[PDB]
Amino acid sequence: IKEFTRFKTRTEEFSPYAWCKRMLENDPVSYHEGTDTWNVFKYEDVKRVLSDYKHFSSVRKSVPDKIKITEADPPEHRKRRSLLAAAFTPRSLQNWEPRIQEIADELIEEMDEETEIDIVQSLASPLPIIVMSDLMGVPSKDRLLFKKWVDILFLPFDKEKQEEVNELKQVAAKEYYQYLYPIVVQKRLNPADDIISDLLKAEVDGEMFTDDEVVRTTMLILGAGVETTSHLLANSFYSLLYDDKEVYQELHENLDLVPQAVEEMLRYRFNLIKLDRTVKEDNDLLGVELKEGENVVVWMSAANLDEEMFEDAFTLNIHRPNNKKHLTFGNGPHFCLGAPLARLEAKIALTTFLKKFKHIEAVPSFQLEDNLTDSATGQTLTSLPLKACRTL
Ligand code: HEM
Repeated sequence: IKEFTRFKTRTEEFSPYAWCKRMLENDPVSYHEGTDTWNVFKYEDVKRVLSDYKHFSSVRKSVPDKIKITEADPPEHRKRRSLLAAAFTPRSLQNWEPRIQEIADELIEEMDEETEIDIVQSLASPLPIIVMSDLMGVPSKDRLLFKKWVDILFLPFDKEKQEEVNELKQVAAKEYYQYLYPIVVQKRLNPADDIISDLLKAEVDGEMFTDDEVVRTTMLILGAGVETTSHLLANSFYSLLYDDKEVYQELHENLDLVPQAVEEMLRYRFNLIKLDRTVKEDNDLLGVELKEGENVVVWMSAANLDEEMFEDAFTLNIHRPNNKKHLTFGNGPHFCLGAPLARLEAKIALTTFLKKFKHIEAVPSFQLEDNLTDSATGQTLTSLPLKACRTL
């Protein structure tokens, strides 16, 4: 990432609109000598690379093998995805809503009007983690223990840390495994409505998981869904405090708008997300002769800001007809399997908050350049304080 983007400040990277703008207009398909990648930005072209597995492929450049789902095209992808999709059935999802609600209620009841609330510390970070501990079937008594390891492994470093992180991660990995494996063993014998039990009962094309593979699969799932869901929640409150005064009140008066607002956040405020493909059959299609083996990186963050697809692309507009056509969850066969959940967590989180709080206020003293740390998405809020106002 760093070797191509090169932002002078953390604030530039948290809000990279100008950079996306100028790439979309002045360099929509740029080669980069220093990393040996092509770089695609336009919406129609990004969508073509993500979906056309035949010309652009997910095979490229420990994790079970039968579940390296990202790293396979049709037709062997179908096997890997069906295997994992056993834990993400519409039945489970239906059951998850009330359990996601209770957790949201607990966290929001714990916030008080009188003080400044830190949204990252008190909602954006713990909700995805507490949620995933629940849907996994970790006992509530061990929830805080789970959170300790999930933090370290999966939440964007701490603020000040270095390469002794790699050692801290290695330990958390070892302790997580020690902790979870016996729960997997016990759910093999005595199953319940949770991801672990469903992964154990999964059979697809004569493949079943070992207990060890189930454990490593939960790490995959946490690794896919915690940083990302945390980031969406954080940036959703960021946007409500700084991008448009009125949007909060608007949602407060019409709670049926929350899902649209989530979609507009995925479009406009899920910044720097990108994906990788390798070329497997030569083509123009983009308007440059690409050869097999070259690395195409796509920048969905930018695609989501292409004026061709989105009217007033650089403006937070929750009423824009086609917000939901954003590429933040991908497109084509690899479309985020966790989208239903992620959309669900965000709707519940926001809705529950809006029901308790009529107004929110940004703290004048808040310096955005402090309070940002490096991550897989670019930068990410380590803190976000607000003042809020009870009832209606
Ligand atoms: C805001 C939240 C999230 C975003 C923006 C997001 C985004 C994405 C994107 C862009 C991909 C496509 C990867 C590719 O094409 O190479 C993807 C794949 C995936 N995501 Fe997510 N994700 C989110 C949350 C989750 C959650 C919560 C889970 C699981 C609980 C999850 C599980 C997955 C899985 C398994 C895949 C791979 C599916 C496949 O290759 O067939 N994600 N995600």
